[PDB]
Amino acid sequence: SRTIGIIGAPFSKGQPRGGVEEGPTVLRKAGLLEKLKEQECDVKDYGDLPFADIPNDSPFQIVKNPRSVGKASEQLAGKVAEVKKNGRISLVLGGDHSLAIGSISGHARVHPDLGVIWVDAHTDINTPLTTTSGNLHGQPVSFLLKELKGKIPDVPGFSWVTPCISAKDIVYIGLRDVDPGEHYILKTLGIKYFSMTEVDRLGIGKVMEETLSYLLGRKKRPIHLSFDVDGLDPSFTPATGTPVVGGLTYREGLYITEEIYKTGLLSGLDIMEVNPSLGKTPEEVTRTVNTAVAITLACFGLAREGNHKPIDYL
Amino acid sequence: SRTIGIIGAPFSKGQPRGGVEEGPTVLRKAGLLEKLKEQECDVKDYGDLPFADIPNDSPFQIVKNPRSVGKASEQLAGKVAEVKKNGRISLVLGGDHSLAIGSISGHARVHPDLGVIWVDAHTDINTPLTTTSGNLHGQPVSFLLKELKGKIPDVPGFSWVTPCISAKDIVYIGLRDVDPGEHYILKTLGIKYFSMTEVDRLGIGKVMEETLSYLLGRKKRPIHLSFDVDGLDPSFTPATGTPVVGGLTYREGLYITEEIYKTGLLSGLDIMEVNPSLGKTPEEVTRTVNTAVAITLACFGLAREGNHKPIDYL
Amino acid sequence: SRTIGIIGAPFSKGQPRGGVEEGPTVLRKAGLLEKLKEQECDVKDYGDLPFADIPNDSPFQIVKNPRSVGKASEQLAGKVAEVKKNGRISLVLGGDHSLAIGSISGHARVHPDLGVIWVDAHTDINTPLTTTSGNLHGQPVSFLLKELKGKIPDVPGFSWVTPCISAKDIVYIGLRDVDPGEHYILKTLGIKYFSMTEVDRLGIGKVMEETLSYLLGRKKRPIHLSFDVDGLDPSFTPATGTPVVGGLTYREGLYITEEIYKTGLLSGLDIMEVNPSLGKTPEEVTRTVNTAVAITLACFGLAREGNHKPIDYL
Ligand SMILES: N[C@@H](CCCC[B-](O)(O)O)C(=O)O
Ligand SMILES: N[C@@H](CCCC[B-](O)(O)O)C(=O)O
Ligand SMILES: N[C@@H](CCCC[B-](O)(O)O)C(=O)O
Ligand SMILES: [Mn+2]
Ligand SMILES: [Mn+2]
Ligand SMILES: [Mn+2]
Ligand SMILES: [Mn+2]
Ligand SMILES: [Mn+2]
Ligand SMILES: [Mn+2]
Repeated sequence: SRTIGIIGAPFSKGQPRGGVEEGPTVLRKAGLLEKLKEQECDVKDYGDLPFADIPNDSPFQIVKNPRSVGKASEQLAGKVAEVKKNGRISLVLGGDHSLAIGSISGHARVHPDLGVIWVDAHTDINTPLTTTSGNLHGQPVSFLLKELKGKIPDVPGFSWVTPCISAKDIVYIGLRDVDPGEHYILKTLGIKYFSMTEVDRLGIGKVMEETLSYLLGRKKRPIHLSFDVDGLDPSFTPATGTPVVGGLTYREGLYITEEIYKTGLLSGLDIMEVNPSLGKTPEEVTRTVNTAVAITLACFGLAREGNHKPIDYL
Repeated sequence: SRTIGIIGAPFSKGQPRGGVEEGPTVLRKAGLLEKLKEQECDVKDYGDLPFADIPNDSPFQIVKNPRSVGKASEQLAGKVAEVKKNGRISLVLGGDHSLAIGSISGHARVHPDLGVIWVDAHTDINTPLTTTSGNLHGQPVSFLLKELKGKIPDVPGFSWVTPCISAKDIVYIGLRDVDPGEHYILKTLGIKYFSMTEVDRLGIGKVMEETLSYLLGRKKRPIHLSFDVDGLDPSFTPATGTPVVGGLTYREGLYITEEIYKTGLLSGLDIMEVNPSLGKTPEEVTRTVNTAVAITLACFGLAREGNHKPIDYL
Repeated sequence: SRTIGIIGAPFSKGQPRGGVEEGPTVLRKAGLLEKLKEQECDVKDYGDLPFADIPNDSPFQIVKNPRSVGKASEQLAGKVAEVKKNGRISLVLGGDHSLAIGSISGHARVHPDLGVIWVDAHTDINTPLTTTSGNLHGQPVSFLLKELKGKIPDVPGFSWVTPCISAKDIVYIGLRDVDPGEHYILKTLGIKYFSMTEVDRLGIGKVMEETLSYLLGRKKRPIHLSFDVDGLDPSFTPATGTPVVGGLTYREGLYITEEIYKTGLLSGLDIMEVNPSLGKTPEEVTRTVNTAVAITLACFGLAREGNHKPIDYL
C-alpha cells in the first residue's frame, strides 16, 4: 500500500504575510484526510507542529526572521525523518516554502538518494547574499545544494543544516519569474529545468517523460515533490502571495501529479504557499484550496480516467 | 452535399432538472438553422418531438422515471430512423443524455455498422444495478452495448431496446468523473478512451488521429457523435447539470468536430445537456448556447481557416 | 546589441473606433521604454507621428477614409525607413492595423528581402473590391502583395505604394475569422498559414519550428513581426475592436515572441489594435496593456527562464 503521514506546518516567517499559517487548517477543513481515506489510503495524522515564538530575531544582513525560519525547519526535519522511519510518505501542509529546507533535509536523513521535483513559478535558489527581498521562502534550495556550500554564510538558526542534494538531483517545472542571480546559478551548476517556455514547446506529456527519465533513468530512487501552488496559474490558485500570470493549468497540475503517483516512488510531498487571506473573494479561496486538494489526491492515486477496487462490480 | 434533419428532443426525465427541456428552443433562437443554411447546408426541420406525460412512473428499484425515459427514446429512435431513411444526417437537440439510447438505436436500424464517438466528462455506462443516483442520463451506454446484455434487468419502458453496438465500436473523449463500477466496465470490456489525462499527454491532434484510425482503420463506416456539453470545461459551457472542472477547451471542442467533419462520414449528431436555467447569469447562458452552436456548425463544415464557394472571388 | 527605435502611430481611421489613437500613450504610460532599458536595450524614441486631419475624405466606393489612411502610412513608411537606416529595430506602437501598409513598406525600402510573420485572428487581405466593411485595417496585406497588383484599384491616398512582398514571404499565425474572398486569396496564392486548427493539431512549438524553417530555411533574412493583439484570446486582450473567441493563449503569445527574438533577425515590430476605451472595466484595460507590454519585452529578449548579465553573481 501507500501509507501517508500528514504533518501540519502552520508557519509564515519565511515571507511577510501571516495568512499562510492557515494553510493546514483550511486544507483539513476541506476534507483532505477523509478524501485520502476514501481513496486507497492509510493515513496517520502527526498533527500540527507547534512553532514557538522567537521575540529576539533581528535580520541577518538582508535576511529576515532567520532564527524563526531556521528553528521551524529544524523541527520539521525531525518530524519528517520520524514519519519516514515509520515507513510512510511525508505530506507537509504549509506554510511558506522556506519549510522545504526542513522537509527535504529530514527526508534525506532517511533516504539520502532522493530526487527532487520542484513545481513553482520561482526557483527559490537565492542565497542570503544574492537575495534582494531578504525573504527566506525565496532561498530554500541554496541551503540544500552541496555545490553552494561555501556561498552560504553562517546565518543564525541554520547551523544544523547539512546540504543534502546535488545540482543533478533536482528538476524544476513551471518557472516564469527567476531573478538574475538565480538564472546565473541555474546555468553555472547545470540544473535541469522546464520553464514555461519548455512546457509550451514540448507539452506537459514530454516534460514529464523527460523529468522522470532524468531522475530515474540510472536507477529507481525516492522522489520528493515540493509543490508551490503559485506554480499553477493564478486563475486556478489566486490565494497565494507571489502570483505570476501564464502558469501551469489545472490539467497540467493533475498530469504532473498523476505521473509521479504512477512511478510508485513518491516518498515526500510539500503543499506550500496557500494563503486564504489573500483571496479577493470567498470563491477565490475555495478555488485555491480545492485545487490544492485535487493536486494532493492525484499524488496518492486519484485518476481522472477513474478508479475501482479489485472486485467484480457486475 | 451534406443534408441535415433537425430533431428537437425537449426531454428532461433522465435526470432531475427540468430546464434541459429548453435546449432545443434556445439553440433554435440563437439562429442555428439559419447559420447552417448560410454554410453549405440542406436543412430539414422535423420539429420538436411531443413527449407525452406518464403520470404513473414510479422508480424501478433505484432507477427513476423509467417509463418516461424509455418511451421518449423509443419515439426518438423512430424519428431518427426516418431521417436516416431520408438520407440526411440526424441532428438531435437535447434534452438530457438518456436520449442517446433512442438516437443511437434509431441510427443503427439503418446503419448497423456505425461507430460512436462520445464526448463527455462522464462515461454514462452505469447499469440499472450499478447506478447510485438512479438517473438514466448516466446509463445510456449500458443499454446499447451487446456485451452487457444479461446485466440489464427488464426495466419498464425499455423492452423495445436491442443492444446495437459492441465495446469495440465506441471511443470516449474527455473523461474526468467516472464511477468505480464504470471504470470496472471500461477495463473489463477493453473500451477505447481518451480521458483528460490522455488528452494532456498526447494533445488533441494525436487524440483525433488515434480516434479516427481506431474506428475507421479497417473500413469506412458511419460515425455517430454524441456530444455532452459538459465534456467542455465549465468556463465554456457552465449552463449544464453536472459540470466538472479541468475540461476540454473551446479550441479542443472545435478541433474534434472539425476533424470529424473532414472524414465525410458524420451520420448522426447529439447536442445534449444544455440547461439555460442553470446559468448563474444571462451571460453564462449565452456563453453555453454560443459554444454549442459553434460546435454544431463545425460538425457541418465551418472551418476556422475560412470557407469559400467554388467561384473566383477576384 | 539590439537597438530599438520607437515610433508612436496614434491613428484610427483604418476602422471606426477612435480610441485606438490612445495605444501609444497607454503603452508608454505602462513603462514600456523604461522596461526595455532595464533589459538589454538601446532605445531611441522617435516620438509620436503627427497625422494631420483631412477634412475632405469621402469614401472611395466602399472604402472609408482612404486619403487619411494612405497619408498616415506614407508618413509612417518614411519614418520606419529612417530608423532602419539608423540601424535600429523599428517598433511601431499603433493605432489600427492599416498602418502595416506603411510600416512594412518603409522597412522593405531598406531591407527588400524581409519576411513577415502576421499574428492575428484575421488575414487582413481583403482588397478594396472584396471588402464588405470598407475598413482599411482589414485590407493592408492586399496592398503589399506583388501578386495582387492588378487587383488593387487606384485608391486615393495610395499612389505612392509599391507592392514589396510576395505571397511566399508571409506566414500567418492565429487565424479564426477569415472572410470567404480572403480564404479564396489564401488558397489561390498558396500563402502559408497556421490557423487555430493548425495550432491545436501541432502545438505552438511545432508551429514556430515550421514558421521559422519556412521563412529562414534557404537563407537568413530580416523578420517583420506584425502583431494584432486580437490574435490573442479576448480573455487576455479584451480591449480591442474585433475580438474573437478561441485565441492564442498568453503563453503561446510569449512563446511566439521568445522564439522570434532568439533568431537574432527581428528587424521590425508592429503592436497594433490596442483600444483602451473598449475595455468594459479598468482591469480589462490593464490586462490588455500589460499583455501587449509582455509580448513586446519578449521580442527584445525577456525570457521566462530568466536573464542575467555576463558577470559572476556568486
Ligand atoms: N525571488 C523572489 C520571490 C520568491 C518567492 C518564493 B516562493 O516561490 O516560495 O513563493 C524573492 O527571492 O523574494
Ligand atoms: N455517473 C453519474 C453522473 C452522470 C452524468 C450524466 B451525463 O453525462 O449525461 O451528464 C450518475 O450515474 O448519476
Ligand atoms: N475581415 C473584416 C475584419 C477586419 C479586422 C481587422 B484587424 O485584423 O486589423 O483587426 C473586415 O475586412 O472588415
Ligand atoms: Mn513560488
Ligand atoms: Mn516556492
Ligand atoms: Mn456528462
Ligand atoms: Mn452524458
Ligand atoms: Mn485582427
Ligand atoms: Mn489585424
